[PDB]
This record gives sequence, structure tokens and C-alpha cells, in this order.
Amino acid sequence: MKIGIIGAMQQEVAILKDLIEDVQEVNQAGCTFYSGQIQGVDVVLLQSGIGKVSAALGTALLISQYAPDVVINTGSAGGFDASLNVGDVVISSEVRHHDADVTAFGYEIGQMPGQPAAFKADEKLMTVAEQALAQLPNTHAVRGLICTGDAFICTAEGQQFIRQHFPSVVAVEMEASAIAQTCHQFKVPFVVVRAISDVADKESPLSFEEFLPLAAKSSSAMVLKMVELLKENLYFQ
Amino acid sequence: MKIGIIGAMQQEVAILKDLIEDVQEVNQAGCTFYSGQIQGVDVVLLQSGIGKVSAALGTALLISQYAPDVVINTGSAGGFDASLNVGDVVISSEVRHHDADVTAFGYEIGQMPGQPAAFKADEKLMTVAEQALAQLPNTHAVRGLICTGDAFICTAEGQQFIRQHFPSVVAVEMEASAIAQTCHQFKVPFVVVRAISDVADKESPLSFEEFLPLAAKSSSAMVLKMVELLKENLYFQ
Ligand SMILES: CSC[C@H]1CN(Cc2c[nH]c3c(N)ncnc23)C[C@@H]1O
Ligand SMILES: CSC[C@H]1CN(Cc2c[nH]c3c(N)ncnc23)C[C@@H]1O
Repeated sequence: MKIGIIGAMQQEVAILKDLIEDVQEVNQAGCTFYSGQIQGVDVVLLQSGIGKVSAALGTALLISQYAPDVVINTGSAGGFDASLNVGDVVISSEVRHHDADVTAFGYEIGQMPGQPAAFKADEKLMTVAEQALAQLPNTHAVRGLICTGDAFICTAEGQQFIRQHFPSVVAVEMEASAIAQTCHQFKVPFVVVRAISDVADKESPLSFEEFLPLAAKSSSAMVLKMVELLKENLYFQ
Repeated sequence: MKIGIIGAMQQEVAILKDLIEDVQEVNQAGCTFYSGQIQGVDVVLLQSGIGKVSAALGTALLISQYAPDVVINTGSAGGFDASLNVGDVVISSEVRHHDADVTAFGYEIGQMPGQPAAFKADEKLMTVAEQALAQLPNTHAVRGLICTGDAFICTAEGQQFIRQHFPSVVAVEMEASAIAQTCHQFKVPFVVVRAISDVADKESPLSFEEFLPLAAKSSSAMVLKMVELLKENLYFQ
């Protein structure tokens, strides 16, 4: 099997990049693809750049050229769920665009015409995420709705808008819905396994830069554990 | 040369689709690609679907698989310039994301990290659009900033925010910045040549329904003239 792993920033992909054996690097359209193996499992790690367009473009190139069997989105996120602390893992049940609005034509808030209102994480991948979490007993996680937009959320007004429209939101970021929508269009299973760098408030610019490395560490540990589980999930393969 | 043409909706691509000789249709990832010739020049017409993610995904597949020499984005738009009536044409000087905001890290409003603040349309393609306009004297057009977001703009608040942050905006729509950013990442020249279906206000939903066909007609006539000029002029090898 081949696992596609996608992160936006260099800092988000660095830990996993260093684990790829027999690594081959391709640079294309602002994207970097690292292909090789982890523990005999074929992996392609994409560093896409930030935001919905970069993530969509990168994901489209990843799927069309490398044909991963599954996609895992790694990286940081801004926490909305009360129970999340900085460094904690967040897992997508589903992903929505918080900044999509075609309600004028009867679509629900966040729904892009032509798409479902939410992009559901693959149930079989989800089971692997749960298994990985069970093997990291020091790790606290929350699973729920992840909301994506092309904005860094750092104001009370920004938070309130998102909570008003998506009351179940557990975290926000800037790529997941683009990765998930792209995967939906290609019919490829995905899950988002990120970790919290900040709580999307006026302190988040500073918190983000301070704790991005921690978030990358936590997210990356989970993703590595999933790769190790996938290695011997022969029914899944 | 090979000319790439991108429209989001069925009605936006239908006029040009019907002019393609020796047409070959490919369906991939929810996109449709029609290739062949229009008046003796190779074209690939992409029906991308609506919104930034679909447009980015589609444009990435278009460029990576078909290698068009230039990209023209056709279709409808919501008018901001006071002189625009339904059916009038807008030509991009440049394109920006109206809904991007990472000002917390020093970027300009609308600027995505890792990108320039605006995506400038190609000078030769703008010239060709202006030549096409001269050959369609009963068409009124404005050249200027086109702003894109994942929302249908139809409220006073929506207009206010966009005008506040991008006061020179001439029109808004939902794909151009995705196309433009993707073309930027691939280093492929682009221009947007759209037409007005509505003026982005409370009347827009009904105006759009009524005037989408007029907007497709007006935009498509310009694009056809541009195809003819590009075949003749050798501006692009
Ligand atoms: C330099 S732009 C920030 C990057 C890291 N991202 C995830 C993220 C963490 N905190 C966030 C917040 N408060 N709002 C939105 N996104 C995030 C998204 C982008 O790649
Ligand atoms: C059914 S969604 C609208 C489709 C047609 N589009 C262009 C457009 C016309 N008027 C617009 C407006 N007031 N606000 C944003 N976009 C537009 C974008 C989308 O593909």
C-alpha cells in the first residue's frame, strides 16, 4: 500500500521527512514530494504550502501522479474545543469550509455547490487513528469537526462567527477542507490528525510560533504510529 | 500553441464547448476536459466546478497533464464598478483573494503566505483581450482588479468588507484567484475575461438566474475573438 501524508509547512513535515528511507525528492509547482518507505510501507510526503488553493493543487498532483491508497493530513491547528490544550491531538470526524457561503441559493453554510456539506473522514482510517491513540497513552486527543478557511483565526469576532455557524467545531486551520474536498473528488480516503498550537485568540500569533514545534511533534508521533499499524493491517492493505 | 480555457459552470462552458472540432472529452476528479481545436488552434476547455478548491484542483490537472501555453478564465461575475450592467465584460489586470487574511503575520489583507499579494494577469494576454474588445465595439468592458472568495456576494455587509479592503475592485467571483495562484505556482500566463450577471447585492440571486446565460454569451464571444487573435499573432510559441 502507499500512504500519502500532507502537511502545509516545512516545520510540519520535517519530523516525518527524516524518517523516509531511500528518499526521492521532486519539486513541482511550489510543492515538494518526498517518496520512499517507512518500515517497508510506501509513503509519499507532500509539503504543499499554506492555504486552500496550495493544498488543493498539491493534493491533486499527489493523487493524480502518485496514487496513494490513503491520505493523512498532519500539522498544527487552532483549538476551539474547551478540553483541548496546546500540544493535544485533534482528529477529524468530518471537515467543513468555515468560509464558504452560498446560502443565497439554498446551500447550507459552509457547503460548496457541487459538494456535500461536510467531508467525512474514512471510517477504516479512523479505526487506525483510534488504535494509534491507544498506543500513545500520554496523549490527549479530541475528535470532531475541523473547520478550514483562508484566514488565521486570532480574534474574538473570528471565533464567534465560526462557532455561530459551526457550533460543534473542535479546531480550525487552513488546508484540511481543501485536502478533504480534493480527496472526495478523487474518491480517496482521508483523515486529519493534527495538533494544537494555539487557541485562535489574540495570543495565537505568539503561541503559534512558540508551539508549532510541539504541535508538529505531537501530530507526527500519531501519524508515525498509524504508519506502523498500517504496516501489518493486511486486510486494510 | 495550446490555449487552456477554464469555466466553472455548465452554462459558462457550453458555448465554447460547441465550437470544439474533433472534440475529446475526459472526466477526471469531478472535472470535465474537452480538447480539440477551435478555428485551427489547439484548446483544452476545463469545466472545473464552483469555488476555489475545485478551480485549483482542476487547474493543476489541466496544466500538469495538458501543458497549455496560456490560461483564460471565462464565465460570470458580480459587478462592483458602477459602470457595469448585466452582460458587460470585465478583464483582470490582477486578481486577489478577498477572503484571505493572515495579516497577523505581516501579510497584506488578501495575501496568502508564500504568495505575492496579487496575481498579475499576463501583459500580452491583456493586450489580446483589449484587441478582442476593439473588435466587439458594442461590448462595454472594464479592466481592473478581480477579487475571489468562496462566497456568493449578495449583501451590503459583503460588499462593504470587500470595498473597504480592496477599494479598486471591479468585480467578484469564486474561482479566479485559485486559477491565478495555481498558474503562478506553475509559471503559466493567465487572464480572466468574464461578464456581469448581477451586481453583488440583495437582487443578485434572481439576477444571476436570469442573466447567467447573457454573461456566458458575452464572455464567450470575447474569448472566441481572443482565440482567433492568438492563432494569428504568434505572441506565444
Ligand atoms: C502561518 S499561517 C498559519 C498556518 C498553520 N496553520 C494551522 C493553524 C494553527 N493555528 C491556526 C489558527 N489560529 N487559525 C488558522 N490556522 C491555524 C494553517 C497555516 O498553514
Ligand atoms: C452558484 S455560485 C455562483 C457561481 C457563478 N460565479 C461567478 C459569480 C457571479 N456573480 C457572483 C457573486 N455575486 N458573487 C460571487 N461570485 C459570483 C461564481 C460561481 O461559480
